[PDB]
Amino acid sequence: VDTVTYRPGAVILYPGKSDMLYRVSSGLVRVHTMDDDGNGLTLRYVKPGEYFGEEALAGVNRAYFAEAVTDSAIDVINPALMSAEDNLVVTTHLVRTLERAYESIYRLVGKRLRARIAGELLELKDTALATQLDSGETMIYATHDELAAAVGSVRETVTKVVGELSREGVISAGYGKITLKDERALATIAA
Amino acid sequence: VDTVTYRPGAVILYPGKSDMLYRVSSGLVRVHTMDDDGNGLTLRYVKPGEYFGEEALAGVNRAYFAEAVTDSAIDVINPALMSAEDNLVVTTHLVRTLERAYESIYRLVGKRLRARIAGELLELKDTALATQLDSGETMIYATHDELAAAVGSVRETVTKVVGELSREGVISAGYGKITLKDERALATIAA
Ligand SMILES: [K+]
Ligand SMILES: [K+]
Ligand SMILES: [K+]
Ligand SMILES: [K+]
Ligand SMILES: [K+]
Ligand SMILES: [K+]
Repeated sequence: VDTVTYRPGAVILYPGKSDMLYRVSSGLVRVHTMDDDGNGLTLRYVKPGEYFGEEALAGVNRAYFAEAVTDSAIDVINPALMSAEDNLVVTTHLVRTLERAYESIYRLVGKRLRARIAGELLELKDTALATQLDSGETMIYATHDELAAAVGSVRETVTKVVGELSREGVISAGYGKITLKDERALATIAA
Repeated sequence: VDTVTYRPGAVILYPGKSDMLYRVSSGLVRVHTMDDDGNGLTLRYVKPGEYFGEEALAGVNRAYFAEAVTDSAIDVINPALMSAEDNLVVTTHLVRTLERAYESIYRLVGKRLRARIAGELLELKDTALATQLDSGETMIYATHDELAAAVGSVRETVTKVVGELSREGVISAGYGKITLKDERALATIAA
């Protein structure tokens, strides 16, 4: 139906009653909440082609926020107007999204923070937060606070681990930027 | 289509290629995996009326196990044979299941173990693991190892917390059984 643009950091959906279905056409969206200390917790990143606000399909309310991470173009969809073919597409996306939620759970319980940090950097490599340097390396735009929210940690501990991974030579750390110097080694650490 | 019965502890689905869609008609199923130490991790309990094995809809493989917790009757469904009306039902269930996955994440990151244990007992109150004593209290059949897998902890720490909640007078602990003596107080602890 209609496409709306949002600037970085703008809220798309607040917790409350459901309404329409949304799809990322371009950019990057973050579904998140707050913990009991006010610290953020990212539930998932939503890449182009992926849907959010699906609670509209079930009429259930939404308990999360959705915000634009980068400049983003979002398509707004009416669930009733959708055709059966489109419904199959959304269903396929939901299955994949639930599979990613279960992987997030497994990793929260079963992986050390360095493994979670390494996996998250590789995930962000295929998003709008990533750019290719002249060296050919991938650089990710993320602060240590944004990483902490994505892996369920706190800034201070993420900073320590970024320091360790820099000393191991697998990343080069910057100011709100992290260059992936050895993506094979990152995959090994992440597993 | 067809309905199959499984005894307690029997494996319904192994990790591998997807096939059919499954629904619990009676009983209780557990979707789970193993961590890096061999310890179990429950992803969710599946109650009567709820679906599992949805990866069949998307043709993706399954990375989890599904097992019968109690004596259970499971309906096997062919995704292609399904009608559009049935597809809407499964889609609604998926949305709710994803909402429960996100709540699981939030609680793993943001809640202390006593809060997670208390919330889980109240969740199991409406399952086949629950029975009503003559006193009117609800009793749950669960070992401390089964609780640890449901809240992402280890047995030894769950045992300590069960001891604390017993001394606070909110449960009465038994051998593979826990009686909910004060469900209001449990809800307060869980929040
Ligand atoms: K750790
Ligand atoms: K930073
Ligand atoms: K390592
Ligand atoms: K704790
Ligand atoms: K026990
Ligand atoms: K408390």
